Amino acid sequence: IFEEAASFRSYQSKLGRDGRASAATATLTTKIRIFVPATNSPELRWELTLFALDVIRSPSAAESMKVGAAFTLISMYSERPGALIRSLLNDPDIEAVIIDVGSMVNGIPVMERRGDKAQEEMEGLMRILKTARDSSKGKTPFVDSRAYGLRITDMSTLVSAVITIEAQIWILIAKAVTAPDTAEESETRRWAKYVQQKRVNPFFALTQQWLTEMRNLLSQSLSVRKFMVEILIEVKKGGSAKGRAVEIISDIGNYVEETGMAGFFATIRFGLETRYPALALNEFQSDLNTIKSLMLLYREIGPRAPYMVLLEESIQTKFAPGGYPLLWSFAMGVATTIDRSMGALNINRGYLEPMYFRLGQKSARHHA
Amino acid sequence: IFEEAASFRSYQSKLGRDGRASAATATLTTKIRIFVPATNSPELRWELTLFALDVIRSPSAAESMKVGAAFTLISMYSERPGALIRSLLNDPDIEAVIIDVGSMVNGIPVMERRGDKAQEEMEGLMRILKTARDSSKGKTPFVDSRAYGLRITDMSTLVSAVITIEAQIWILIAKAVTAPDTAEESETRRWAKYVQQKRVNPFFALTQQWLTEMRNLLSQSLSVRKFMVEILIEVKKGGSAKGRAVEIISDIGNYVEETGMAGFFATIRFGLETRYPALALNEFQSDLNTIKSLMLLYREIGPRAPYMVLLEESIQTKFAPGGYPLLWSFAMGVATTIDRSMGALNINRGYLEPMYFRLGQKSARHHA
Amino acid sequence: IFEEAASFRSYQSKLGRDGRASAATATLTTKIRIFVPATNSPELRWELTLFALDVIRSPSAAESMKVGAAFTLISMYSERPGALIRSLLNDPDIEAVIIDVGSMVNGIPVMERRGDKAQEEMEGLMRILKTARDSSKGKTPFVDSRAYGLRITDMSTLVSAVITIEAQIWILIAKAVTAPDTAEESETRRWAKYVQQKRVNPFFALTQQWLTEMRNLLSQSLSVRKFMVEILIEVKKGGSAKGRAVEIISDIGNYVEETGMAGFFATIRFGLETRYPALALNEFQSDLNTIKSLMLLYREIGPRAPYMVLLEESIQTKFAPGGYPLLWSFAMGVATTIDRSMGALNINRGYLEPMYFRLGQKSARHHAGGIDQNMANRLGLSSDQVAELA
Amino acid sequence: IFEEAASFRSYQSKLGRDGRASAATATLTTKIRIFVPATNSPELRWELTLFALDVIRSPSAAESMKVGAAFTLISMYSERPGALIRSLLNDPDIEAVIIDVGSMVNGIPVMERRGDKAQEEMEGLMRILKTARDSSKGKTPFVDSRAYGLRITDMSTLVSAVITIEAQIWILIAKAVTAPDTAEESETRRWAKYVQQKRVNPFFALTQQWLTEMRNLLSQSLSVRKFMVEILIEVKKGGSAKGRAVEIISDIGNYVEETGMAGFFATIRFGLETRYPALALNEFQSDLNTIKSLMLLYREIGPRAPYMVLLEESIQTKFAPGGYPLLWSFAMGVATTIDRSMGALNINRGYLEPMYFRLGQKSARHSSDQVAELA
Amino acid sequence: IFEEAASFRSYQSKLGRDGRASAATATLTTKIRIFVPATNSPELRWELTLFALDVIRSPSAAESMKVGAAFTLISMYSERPGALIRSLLNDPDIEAVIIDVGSMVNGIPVMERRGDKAQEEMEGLMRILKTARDSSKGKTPFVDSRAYGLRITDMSTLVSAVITIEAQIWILIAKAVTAPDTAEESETRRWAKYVQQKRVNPFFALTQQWLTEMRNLLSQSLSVRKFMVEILIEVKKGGSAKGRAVEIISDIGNYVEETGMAGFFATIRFGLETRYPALALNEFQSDLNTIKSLMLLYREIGPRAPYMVLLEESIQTKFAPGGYPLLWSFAMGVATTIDRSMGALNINRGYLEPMYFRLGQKS
Repeated sequence: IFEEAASFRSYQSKLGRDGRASAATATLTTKIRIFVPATNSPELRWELTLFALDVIRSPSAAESMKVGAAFTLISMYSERPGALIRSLLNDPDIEAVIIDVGSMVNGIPVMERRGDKAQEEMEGLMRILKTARDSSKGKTPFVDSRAYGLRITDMSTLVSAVITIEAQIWILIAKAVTAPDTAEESETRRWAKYVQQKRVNPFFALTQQWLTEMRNLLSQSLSVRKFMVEILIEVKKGGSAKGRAVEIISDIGNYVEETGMAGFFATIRFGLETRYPALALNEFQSDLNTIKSLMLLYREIGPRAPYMVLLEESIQTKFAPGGYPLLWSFAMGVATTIDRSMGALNINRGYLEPMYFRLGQKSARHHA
Repeated sequence: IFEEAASFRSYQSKLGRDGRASAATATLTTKIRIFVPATNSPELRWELTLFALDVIRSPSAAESMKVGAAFTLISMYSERPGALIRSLLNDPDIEAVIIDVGSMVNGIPVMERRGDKAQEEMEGLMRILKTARDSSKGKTPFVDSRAYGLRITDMSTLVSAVITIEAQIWILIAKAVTAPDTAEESETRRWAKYVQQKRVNPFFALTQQWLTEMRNLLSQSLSVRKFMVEILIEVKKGGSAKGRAVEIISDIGNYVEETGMAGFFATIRFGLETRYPALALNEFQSDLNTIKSLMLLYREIGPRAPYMVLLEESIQTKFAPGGYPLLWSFAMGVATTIDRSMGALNINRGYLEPMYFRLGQKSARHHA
Repeated sequence: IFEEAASFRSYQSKLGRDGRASAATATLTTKIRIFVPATNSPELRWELTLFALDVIRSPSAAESMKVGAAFTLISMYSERPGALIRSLLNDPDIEAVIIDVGSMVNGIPVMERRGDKAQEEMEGLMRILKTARDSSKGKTPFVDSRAYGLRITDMSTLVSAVITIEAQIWILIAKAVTAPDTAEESETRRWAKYVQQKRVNPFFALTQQWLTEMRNLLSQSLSVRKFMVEILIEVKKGGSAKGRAVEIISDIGNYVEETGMAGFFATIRFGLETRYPALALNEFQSDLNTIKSLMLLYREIGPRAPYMVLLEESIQTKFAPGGYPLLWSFAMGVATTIDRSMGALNINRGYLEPMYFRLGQKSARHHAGGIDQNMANRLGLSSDQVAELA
Repeated sequence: IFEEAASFRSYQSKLGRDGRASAATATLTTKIRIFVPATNSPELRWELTLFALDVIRSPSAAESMKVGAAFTLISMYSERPGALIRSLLNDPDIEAVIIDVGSMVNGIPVMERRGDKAQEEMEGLMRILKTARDSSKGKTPFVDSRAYGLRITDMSTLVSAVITIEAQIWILIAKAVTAPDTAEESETRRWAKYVQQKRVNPFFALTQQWLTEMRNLLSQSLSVRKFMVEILIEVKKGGSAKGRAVEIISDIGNYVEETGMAGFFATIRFGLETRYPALALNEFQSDLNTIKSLMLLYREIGPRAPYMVLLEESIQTKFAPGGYPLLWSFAMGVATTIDRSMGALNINRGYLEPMYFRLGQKSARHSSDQVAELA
Repeated sequence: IFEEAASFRSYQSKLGRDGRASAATATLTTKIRIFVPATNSPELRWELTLFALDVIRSPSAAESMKVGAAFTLISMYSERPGALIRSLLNDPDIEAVIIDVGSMVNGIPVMERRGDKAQEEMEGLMRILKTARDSSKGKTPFVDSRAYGLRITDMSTLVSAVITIEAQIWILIAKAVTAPDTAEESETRRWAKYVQQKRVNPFFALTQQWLTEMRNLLSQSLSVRKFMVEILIEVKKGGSAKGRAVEIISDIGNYVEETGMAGFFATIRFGLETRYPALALNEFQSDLNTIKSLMLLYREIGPRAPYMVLLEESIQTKFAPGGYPLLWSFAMGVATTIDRSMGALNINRGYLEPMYFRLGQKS
């Protein structure tokens, strides 16, 4: 009877989710160049890292170069850096050329191992590097200047440094694509942890200027975030040994998961699991039926679920906490009253339901 | 119905944890040199012991040499020291070249295996040994100097000394990666125990200066901690008799287990097991459901669990006690009020809610 | 009754084949240096091939270097040469250290990976290259000298050339480890084919002097042959498309399979499959029981089978033709008589018994070429006329 | 007993056929540029065909360009030339870049894709075209010169011409990789058929000089032959009507089947199927067991079978006659004696056994039975 | 044992016949204009036939227009012109645009209401019609001039005339694709039949010049032959009686079936069905195995079988006569010797074996 209606709401939520899209939907593929560390020699690897840091730091380089730079920077983990990128990178909008560097013996820029079709390739690179230095007023990637000059020759120092730079990229991801302003407090708090706990070597610390340039790159590029979230999912899975490298990633992961699914979690944690007497009220029924459909839906979205927000994924709109307003308004009213740490999240949405906001507060705070 | 929500919280906690990580994530391996005991002959063991103590004492050796030295020092246990290292040492970031030199013909340093080309190596070793002596202001490994002086000739003296030094490394592990300052109280208390119980031979006693230098090496290197935790898991298993050597390890184990998963056990021991009537109060429900999910999760993570923190194991971040704030602030409020021994641990963290902590105090102290 | 005996012979043959071998049997490993292609751009690839050709040509290079060179030479195929070696190479006597050399701007040798602890590495290379030139009296790898000089700049030229050199390695394998003298006739016969069919690019032809030096390297090094046979097995597996590279390997394979198991195959082809009226002859019955045990054994050995001899695989010894003497002496006697191309094989071996061989000859020849017993019926009524013609 | 041996021969033949080959065996992929028809306009299509004929005629152009040109030439069939290449092309040695022709009304070569980084490419093309004209002493692709000049304005003329050029590609495949000299006799014999049948429009006849230059391109490039054989298999499959274009391909196919497996089929047709009483002779038993193993093997090789030799397919070696000498020599001795058309096959091979072949001959030329005596 | 070989030959012959070809192989589609009778009056139908005869007679029209003209001319059969073309037309190389004329008073070609640029088109048509008349030295569609002027008004006369012209198209198909010259003897022989049987109305007899121009159009166009054979198959099928129009087609069909498969039928009829002592010969045994494989193959090709030649169907090549030469040479030797009508068929192929052919005669 009434059961038909509830089942129908569920039917609508699942309807047409299935099937396989026609290939005509394929968006025009962008050719992106990834310069990638050729061998396990520390001389090449340090210099290539410096090159890549500077590509990203350059004010005059185009977006196409900058994304490729960012891909070099966050592939430095790998024993076979080119293979790591090519094999995990799985996003249709971008078609990769991976270029394995010739020991970077050319000079400031990466040096074409087999020789350029155009000899200016080397110079466009030179202009890019010069403009990078000049526009940044001489500021090298590191905060403390000896590090900018380092020119490393040994594996131990290399890994100390690489782990350190990588960790400083991955600190950013957590906020770069949810609120890239307000970001600094959180990302410094996470940095302090990794350094204090001796996971990464602070002698190699990367400058606010480099970090802001990378944070902005993350905010403004989907294609970068696609590769990042691919890796973030891959290393979240168990069934493998990890070195210091994968360990830092996994550590960052514990901040990164669930991020930008705030509302879905907040109604589950506060209000639903809170089970305040007010949950029995007739008005809530529609909201409860909503959440049920949401939980089953969340299951169906599957492996990408811990990173929906970062992926910009379509499904996430349905999850948007704005979807279940009565329950949500009450869920904030409880949450903000009961947890002193909560409520520092800005919840000024027009979707707040006054009755539930006053009633959630009145349940949690002045009802025992 | 409401059961779905609780099951969903559990689902989130386990979601995508499963499966086996793609091989592209395999990190660039660092090559590390380990000198090994070529023989069961006392001359070599005492000379290799002195060599190894000095490698670790050296200002002149690089970190890559120092880790390998630490591995020599804490593999002295084995009947076949090279087999012990090769068979237990099993983390991908650091790849061992273990060369057992048997002659020890050359002097203070190990003998160059091939000849002419080894000449640079032997003088590198000489520099390392000189710098060790000089930088330590003449203080040898042992606290009372005749011991550094004694060239051991008897199995009995050897084992007395080796067991003594090994115990002094294992006393460090317990705090090196949980609180590397503040350590002294605990590490002295454990020293007193082994000596008073007549397990370790005080003629061999190792100097605070050398122990601090090695404790810091352990704190700052993952590769050493990986070998230590390999041994710590292996000797935690039953199904074997242990001789003096394995027995000292196992004894240390009883301090080392659970260490730096402090928060997790504290909610279980205090607050949860204590079952104050106050546990029935509305607000807590969600937190209790949380802890349940955590406990079952902890179980599922399995063999590594007694040393997760020391292993930097990522899974552990999720488990971290800051995760369940209401229940935790109340598990402490109780703990600090009811147990005179508790509260000596510094618990000044940002997730504390004073109201909930006081409710904990008010439950445990002024309600019975 | 008698069945017990036959089953017992089979039991002896399979006894102790089973189990997994105790670790103490693991042989003392040789460390070898393998330079591999760090990149996909010809400039490097042509120069590295010249380096490697010269490593193998050198009078002054150590065997340890030469093995490693041969591995470089026969890995030029790969999209990722280092991965091809590391992933297929699975033999316990030899442990490879592989550094993919990029620059190779040193000259004749590679460029030292991390920089050399001694610059003498580069001078060792220089000595190797000088000694190569000098000892060869200036005769270069290729038969027409222009080729030896020619700096290669494009993928197309590179693949044309690499295919050419690789094929010249794989032409050797077929005889290097069965009969490394007498070799020239066969290896030229196979070369003629590939060139006439336009599969392999004659501009890159390699000199008799170079080919003999490489043939000898193959004969005298086991570790090389192990890698070759490993690749030869691996790419022989079906369920894949093949490009020019894999195709030349597979083509060589048709000469390489069964090779140096001559005796086993010859008894099968000649005598046995021929089903001459003499099979029932009591003298051979145990011989036949022997061969049956052999055939079932061969099946059981499995994966290595078409190349047992080249692999030096022990079980091969049992299969060796001396083992079934009566049947073999008769399988030859028939074979020599009946098949015009055969018999050019030297079979002056201790297992051949004149009386039984003469029986093979006469029984086949006087039989009018296996007319002693024909198995074919139901084709129709027997032609007496046809029998007389035979 | 004896049965074990026969089963064992079969086991050896199929041993190691199984499994999936390790990826390390992948050979270094060559980047090849294919200019392909951009739009459905006969103006562009005629001109681009002339360009492509000339790319293949050019003396100074690299093999990499020439293969890509040949792929343009034999993708003229398709409504969408780029899609035809991408969808049929499945051969690992070559990685294609499809430069979709941008109208290319710019002259002899392609138009520069987005404005060239180096316009030397259009000038490289100009050099290629000049050298082509000059080296060929002014002979244009078509044999009667008006055709070489003629700009094409309607689809009708376009299809007439394209069918004509394509047929000239497909007449080559029959001998390109099986007898790359001496080809003329056969290729002319097949030309006569298509013209006499009025299937392809002789106004667009292509010059012997252009046809020999394309025949040689086929002989010397594997990558080309791979694509040809891929298309030849794909269009052979049924479940569709074919009109004139695909029908010319398919028609050529019926000559092209089994090609360069001559000896294998010949033992089946002549000797074996012929079942002369002499087939019962005892010596042959091992040969018969051989043929049986071959036939079952052939079955196992499956879809590529009609073109094994042309595809350079490895298995082909095993299939080669010479693998069954006695049966083969007997098969020939009969064949040459009984069939007037045979014997034009070149039988100078070592695997031939004179004595046994003289037996094949002697067998072949030797309830009334009166009729047989009379004839 | 030997049976495996025979089975294997059959396997080879059928191997890879299966499956459905990837769509990208679809050949570049040609747009063809068919002007078609708009409404059901004999007035329009007569005039439009005159128009169409002249379109095909014109020296000035392009081949693409000429094919489309021929399609107009041989779609006159249908009760509903547009529907007849759209529903039978099933050949992928050609994409038809149908134009239904509004009682075209324009002249030889259609009237055009598309606009100002189409005024040139109508003058192109005028030039085409003029050049047709002029180049043919005044010879109109019919042999006897009154027919060229006729302008019939009523259904009975219309169908009499249309069936007459259409029968003159259908007499051609019999030799168009199998001997396009030397055609006259056969096409006249079929003409004699239809006139003597009173099926076709001789006042409307069509001129040798027009018939040769249509014969040539059939020979030189695949696209046209595809439509012809589509209609020829469709009207051959049952589930309905056929009156005069379809009946004439079907009558012609009895000459048209098996055409250009001469060799195949001849081996079956002569030699095989005849069970000569020659069946005994061992040497010709394989040939037998060949024919068996062929017959089973023929079955598998299915619905198009009686018209493979006309359709240019590739699988047809396999079916070819000299594919099974020994048996064919003997089948010819028997056929030419025993049947007075045979032997007038040209059998001068390189496939013929004189010894075996003589054995066939000697038999």
